[PDB]
Amino acid sequence: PTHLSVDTKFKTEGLCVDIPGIPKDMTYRRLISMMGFKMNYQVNGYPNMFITREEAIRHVRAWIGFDVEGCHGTNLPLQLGFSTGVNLVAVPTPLMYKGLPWNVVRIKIVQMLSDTLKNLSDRVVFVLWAHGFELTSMKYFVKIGPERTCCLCDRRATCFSTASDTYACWHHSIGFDYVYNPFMIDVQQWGFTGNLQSNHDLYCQVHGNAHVASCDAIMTRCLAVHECFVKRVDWTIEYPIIGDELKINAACRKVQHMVVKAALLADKFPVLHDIGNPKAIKCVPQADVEWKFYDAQPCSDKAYKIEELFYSYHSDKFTDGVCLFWNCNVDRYPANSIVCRFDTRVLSNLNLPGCDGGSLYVNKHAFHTPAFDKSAFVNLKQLPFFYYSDSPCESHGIDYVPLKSATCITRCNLGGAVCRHHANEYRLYLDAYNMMISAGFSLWVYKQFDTYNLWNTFT
Ligand SMILES: CN1CCN(C(=O)c2ccc(F)c(F)c2)CC1
Ligand SMILES: [Zn+2]
Ligand SMILES: [Zn+2]
Ligand SMILES: [Zn+2]
Repeated sequence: PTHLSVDTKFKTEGLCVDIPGIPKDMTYRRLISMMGFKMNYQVNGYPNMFITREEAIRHVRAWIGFDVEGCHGTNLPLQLGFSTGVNLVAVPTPLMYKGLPWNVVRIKIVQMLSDTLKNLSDRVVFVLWAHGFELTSMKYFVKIGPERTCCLCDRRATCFSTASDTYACWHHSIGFDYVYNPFMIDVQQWGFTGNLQSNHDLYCQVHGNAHVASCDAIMTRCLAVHECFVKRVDWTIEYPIIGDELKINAACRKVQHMVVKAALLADKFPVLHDIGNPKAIKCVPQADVEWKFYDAQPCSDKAYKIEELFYSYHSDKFTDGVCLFWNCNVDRYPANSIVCRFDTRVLSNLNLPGCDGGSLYVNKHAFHTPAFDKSAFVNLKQLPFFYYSDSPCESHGIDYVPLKSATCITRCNLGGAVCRHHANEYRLYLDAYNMMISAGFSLWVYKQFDTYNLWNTFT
């Protein structure tokens, strides 16, 4: 049990308005044949165009919702909608493109998928709420065969060109006209009562139905994300390295140590309530503070209500000392907090669009995060950048330009001249900090926080 068997049954009830008279009894093997594709008993890495829910989850980065709406098909033009917001009109002769023949529509489809996916995945997964026209339109822009490699590199082939008889990955497909060996999954096979809008609208109020094909495509991928990452959570699945994952995670650990250590030095709280990951470890092991842990897994649906995380009868007096919410998404943080909250609006290769304003952050594991809400931070302020160090000024062991900065909180800067060691360390920390902020993380602190209070930790 690795791939989806072609002899698995496919419910055809969702297809019978576009395809009247369709057999109730149907397998993937028969459906693929009906779509105009011949699989030829091929044992070459592509056993089925359709995939299991588990395989779709492992390839979430490849997901592109796809819907085809009859404009008037063979006699009628088709509207092709994608979860990128694109709408193309194909003639058989929110981006709305006028009616053009399939030979130019297919070139645009290869361009769009390659630009959307080259930095995310090695394939495309067409996410459907299948009614008929999308499955029968695939023959016009999809070619299938054995698994192949790119003509310009070692990556797997995702495109094909009839002009040159060659294959390409998403990075080298300029001028290619066919999508090669795409994958697909029909959300209607998952057991749903009612149409797409009624099921989507149960969990999401951000995507509307402007009665256009790309709207349905967006709603379909959104519903597929809710089922696989919001109401079902599997944090065991590992995902490939596609960007700055390692630098981002390292920066987050450095920033956490720095910020918490400085808060403990400046305000000397007697107790720290660490609320979040049940696997968390003391980020400042040398601090005198009474460190107390509270377990709460990452919320994927709605942000935690502070009343449920805290109240209902632990020091119990969460008002005493400071609360650390490191990636613990709550509706309204208490005033005595140190907070790291992922901004779901961030544009990046790690952050995929999610359900109800939320986003799916994929860095080693998939974490659907609830919508970023500025009101959660009303009792706090934005934590300003600063670098603090009590380590000795000693070079040991990269050229130099004298560093001058009001945010380099060290003994050497206090004594009017930053040493080479704290200047290298300051610049490295500033880079780690910028990496974290650019990845989408936002830092928030109690209003009494003042880096001026750190200078006296040097006597
Ligand atoms: C005389 N000491 C005792 C109390 N003290 C700490 O508790 C402390 C140590 C290291 C840290 F990183 C930190 F955040 C806090 C610093 C001053
Ligand atoms: Zn290539
Ligand atoms: Zn939605
Ligand atoms: Zn120094």
